[PDB]
Amino acid sequence: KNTLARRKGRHMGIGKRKGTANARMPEKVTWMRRMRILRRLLRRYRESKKIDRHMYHSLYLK
RNA sequence: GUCAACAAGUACCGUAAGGGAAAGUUGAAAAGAACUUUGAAGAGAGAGUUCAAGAGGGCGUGAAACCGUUAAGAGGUAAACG
RNA sequence: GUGGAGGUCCGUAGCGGUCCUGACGUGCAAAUCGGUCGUCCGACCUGGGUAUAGGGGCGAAAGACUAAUCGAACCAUCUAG
RNA sequence: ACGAGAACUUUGAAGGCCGAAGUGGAGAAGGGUUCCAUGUGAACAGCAGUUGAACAUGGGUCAGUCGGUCCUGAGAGAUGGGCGAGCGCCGUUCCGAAGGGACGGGCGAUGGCCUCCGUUGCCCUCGGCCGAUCGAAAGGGAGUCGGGUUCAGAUCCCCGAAUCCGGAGUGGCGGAGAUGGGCGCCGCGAGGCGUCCAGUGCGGUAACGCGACCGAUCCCGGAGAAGCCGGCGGGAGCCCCGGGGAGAGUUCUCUUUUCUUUGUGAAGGGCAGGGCGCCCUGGAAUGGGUUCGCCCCGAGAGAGGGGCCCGUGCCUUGGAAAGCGUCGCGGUUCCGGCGGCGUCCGGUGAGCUCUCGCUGGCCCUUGAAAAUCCGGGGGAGAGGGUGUAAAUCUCGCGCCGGGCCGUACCCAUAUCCGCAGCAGGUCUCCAAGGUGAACAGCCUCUGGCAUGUUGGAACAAUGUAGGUAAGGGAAGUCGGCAAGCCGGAUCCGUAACUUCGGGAUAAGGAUUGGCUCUAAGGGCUGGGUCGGUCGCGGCCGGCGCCUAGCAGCCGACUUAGAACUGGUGCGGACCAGGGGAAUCCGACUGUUUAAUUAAAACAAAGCAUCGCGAAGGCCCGCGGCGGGUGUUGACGCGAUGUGAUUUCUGCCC
RNA sequence: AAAUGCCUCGUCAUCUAAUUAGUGACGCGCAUGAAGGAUGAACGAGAUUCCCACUGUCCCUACCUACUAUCCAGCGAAACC
RNA sequence: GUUGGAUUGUUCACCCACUAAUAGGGAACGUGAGCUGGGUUUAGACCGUCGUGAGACAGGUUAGUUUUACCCUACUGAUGAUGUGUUGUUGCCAUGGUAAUCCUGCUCAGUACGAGAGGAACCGCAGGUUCAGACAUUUGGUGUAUGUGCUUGGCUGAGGAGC
RNA sequence: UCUGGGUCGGGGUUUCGUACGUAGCAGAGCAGCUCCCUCGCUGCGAUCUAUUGAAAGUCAGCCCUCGACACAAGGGUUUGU
Ligand SMILES: O=C(c1ccc(-n2nnc3cccnc32)cc1)N(c1ncccc1Cl)[C@@H]1CCCNC1
Ligand SMILES: [Mg+2]
Ligand SMILES: [Mg+2]
Ligand SMILES: [Mg+2]
Ligand SMILES: [Mg+2]
Ligand SMILES: [Mg+2]
Ligand SMILES: [Mg+2]
Ligand SMILES: [Mg+2]
Ligand SMILES: [Mg+2]
Ligand SMILES: [Mg+2]
Ligand SMILES: [Mg+2]
Ligand SMILES: [Mg+2]
Ligand SMILES: [Mg+2]
Ligand SMILES: [Mg+2]
Ligand SMILES: [Mg+2]
Ligand SMILES: [Mg+2]
Ligand SMILES: [Mg+2]
Ligand SMILES: [Mg+2]
Ligand SMILES: [Mg+2]
Ligand SMILES: [Mg+2]
Ligand SMILES: [Mg+2]
Ligand SMILES: [Mg+2]
Ligand SMILES: [Mg+2]
Ligand SMILES: [Mg+2]
Ligand SMILES: [Mg+2]
Ligand SMILES: [Mg+2]
Ligand SMILES: [Mg+2]
Ligand SMILES: [Mg+2]
Ligand SMILES: [Mg+2]
Ligand SMILES: [Mg+2]
Ligand SMILES: [Mg+2]
Ligand SMILES: [Mg+2]
Ligand SMILES: [Mg+2]
Ligand SMILES: [Mg+2]
Ligand SMILES: [Mg+2]
Ligand SMILES: [Mg+2]
Ligand SMILES: [Mg+2]
Ligand SMILES: [Mg+2]
Ligand SMILES: [Mg+2]
Ligand SMILES: [Mg+2]
Ligand SMILES: [Mg+2]
Ligand SMILES: [Mg+2]
Ligand SMILES: [Mg+2]
Ligand SMILES: [Mg+2]
Ligand SMILES: [Mg+2]
Ligand SMILES: [Mg+2]
Repeated sequence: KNTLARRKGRHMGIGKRKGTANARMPEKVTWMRRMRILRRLLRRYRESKKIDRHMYHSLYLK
């Protein structure tokens, strides 16, 4: 019943956290997660012919 | 007296080289205390063996230091002594 | 932004041993214990197997260590020096 | 309860501690019977014991597959040789006539199912594991798993599934090799009979596949056989989250509740999944593909299509007959009894621990060897004359064997060492829930234990360990010694100085609870317009514009903001830097007197000098032209001083 | 006037109410000095001086807790003489 | 009675401040099984001077284990012992110990005294210092009454009640 | 003994700060029910308010009880002019 209340947001707080925000969730993992989301929507638009091979490749570097 | 009169180069010690003790005696004969009784037993009390258990299984004799007990005497200049 | 280097830093287990000149000091112990401390990817820590033996060994060097023994180990003898 | 006797034994109940880096479960060393029963109750276990690791009496360790055994490593070590008065010791390929083998060739005596054909003697050919031998219970090293079982043993016994190696003269059976063509009569023909010629397998463009699929001396190769660290990814085990059961717990009220439990070995066969600098088609600039990071491409990208490897996961055989959970019924009541029922369906992840893989980083550091095994190249040779044939077979099945030694238990606040049941020391494997960054500390579950060699009663001094303290705030003291303060995290803000890296968590400040909300951050599905119209579903196409994306379902965790709210409390315990200004010294990290000195000492990088071109330099050695450096060669070895950088290093021979 | 300066508590400045301390200067320096001299970040369980915060370190002691001592049952040493 | 401090290991010294005063000594240079370990101060190390050197320095610097009482006595407390028949109650005092101390203010008096500047004292009163003996109404400390609230992490299915 | 002193209980004192339940048209808000409602009525919800200076403790070394309940002439060892 505390995991039920933590997932609603309670007890999380700024005085209930004791490790650094990078230790609490690594920003490499945030970057690694975000890159995979934005790279597979680009591969999915290319094979669905929304974007061509040229708009894909310039977007892929942004 | 050989370290060793005895289950002695033994037990034990040290990684090893090596080091290295202690310990003899019931009685003539086991006759090594049957039996009864108290105790859970060890231990006792009787009884018995023997010349002897003031010889009872590390037991011949059994000193002293030291200790217990009884008896007698004494005790404020620590005892002791001439 | 990503990336993740370093005899890098705080800090575990380990390894070590600073201070209290704390406890102990006929001890739990012929060197221990408590707290605080040093280091903690490196000249790191460790098991087993090997090599080096006494005026010799081995030493990031204190004359340190070489079986509780070290400015020359231990054992027996010369020796009742 | 037993007992003469209970603070200490055992059983139950409670209350607690270790708290998965255990006070848990197993081992290596080392011990040596301590293991396990029963009995005792003297001694010993520093109180006591009805207890014991004591005493007595018995019992207990089962192997082709687990180790040893085998292999080589650092190294040890004989022989030849050399030295040595000598016991010997030097040396390990060096001052050696160091192969004792081999299919075959051939001469053979011939013993023989003497047709022969296994043996054998010499000859011919062939030939460097060029160093005997030893060295690992953590290296290398074929092949065993599940279930049951004892007072004490089990991967060893039993039951059941396997499996490697070795062998089989009298070959044990299949299959492969290997049974085709041409011609000529005959057969209406399907097929016979004759004759001639083949036949040491076949498929795929390819990578490669197929059950076998000749072949020696020799030769080339592979496996064995390789560091550390980082980052991802796959798979498992555990954890977790929804449900479905079976059984317990609570039930004063609430709780569709809380807990426990909810299997499939090896070896086969298949299929997911993972990897591939593997193949083929084709030819890329408006460069494209792509990872967290990279990286890749005319020496062939993207895209299509294949191939191989791994497959520890899932399915199947094993296999439910076993096990487990419940519920019952019996006796031989000390039976691997008997029966029912079940052993289900999902979801998550920067989780943890193993493992597999990919790809990087670092190195004046490049991270064993060998037994063993395999593949290829080569072709000496061998096989039979068209037969239900031969040599041969790394294919399937069958048959026989696997000896010797270890195997109990302890593995440590009581089995080991420390004179002892000694707070010391002593190498590893597994590792749950909560909090949290965390194998931190704290609390709990599994498992374990009885407070560490005595109890009782008191609450004096002095201690030892821990706390607090008005008002001052180092005045104490040789010295702020000791203690205290500080502390996490978020948001701000950070000087001098500097080798530009640092200083730095500088310093300094704010914030932190609970509750109720709010935003933001993803994943899987379906965008199909008219039946044009019959094999309530499709068969080929008129018939249409999601195209600024909708719609359904599902899913974690985290960040920011706001309202309310409390006696201003909020990192509430635990965890958890006091800071500043200077001077001296050593650059730093590292090291050091085990048991009074951790430092400014030693080390060190950098700098500088010296010797030496091998009959050499330095050094060992009783001795040998014996050793070490040296598997070396001046960018090297050897001998010294100083001690990073910066800046300098004067004069005297 | 340095970890090197006898004289020496050197002289002047600063720091304090007060400084044989510390820092900055000065220097015929008892007896500084160049592979060692002079520096300089970072680092240090190294030595030293002051400031801020903090405090029983003190003025000046007090009180509370655990284990002792203390008493009892059991057990029972040694140094020394 | 003879103090609180800076520097120094200091004894001494010197200075600041207070005070009625900040006198001098002794007791195994009183006192370490009382402490501390700052000076000296074994083994480490650095510098200067000396020495060919190992080393030395009555020179500077830094680091460096402080053991035992349970015996007899003394001392401090605690029982007790000998007498008087036993036993109790109420008392006496031999002897030994002995403790209080100093200063301000007011007043005297701005008087005596003195040219002036300055400037007392006794009586009296009001307080304080140092010491001594107590005590806890009060204020302060303590606080495990484990009193009563609050609160973190965990645990009993939650609530409640608790650990 | 005009008993007695104990153990509970009661009262006084005092310490802390308002218990549990229940109720509330108190509550930041959120979720629901719509024949309802004519702006409802069920939930969730820290906190608040009333019941409530409540609740809990209070001699063990606090005070006073005369309520309840028991128990108390019982033992053991010595002492003579
Ligand atoms: O334990 C002792 C200890 C003390 C005294 C003796 N003595 N002295 N005289 C003695 C006469 C007879 C017997 N013993 C005797 C023995 C040893 N320590 C110790 N203390 C100081 C110097 C040396 C040592 Cl070793 C240790 C060190 C570690 C920390 N704890 C203390
Ligand atoms: Mg006689
Ligand atoms: Mg006689
Ligand atoms: Mg005789
Ligand atoms: Mg005799
Ligand atoms: Mg005679
Ligand atoms: Mg006799
Ligand atoms: Mg007498
Ligand atoms: Mg000490
Ligand atoms: Mg002591
Ligand atoms: Mg102990
Ligand atoms: Mg020396
Ligand atoms: Mg000598
Ligand atoms: Mg003589
Ligand atoms: Mg604990
Ligand atoms: Mg075990
Ligand atoms: Mg164990
Ligand atoms: Mg005993
Ligand atoms: Mg046993
Ligand atoms: Mg061998
Ligand atoms: Mg075993
Ligand atoms: Mg023990
Ligand atoms: Mg205890
Ligand atoms: Mg106990
Ligand atoms: Mg205070
Ligand atoms: Mg001072
Ligand atoms: Mg002072
Ligand atoms: Mg300190
Ligand atoms: Mg700084
Ligand atoms: Mg250093
Ligand atoms: Mg030492
Ligand atoms: Mg030390
Ligand atoms: Mg030189
Ligand atoms: Mg000359
Ligand atoms: Mg200077
Ligand atoms: Mg000072
Ligand atoms: Mg100066
Ligand atoms: Mg000179
Ligand atoms: Mg020069
Ligand atoms: Mg003395
Ligand atoms: Mg002393
Ligand atoms: Mg000293
Ligand atoms: Mg010295
Ligand atoms: Mg010099
Ligand atoms: Mg000289
Ligand atoms: Mg509650």
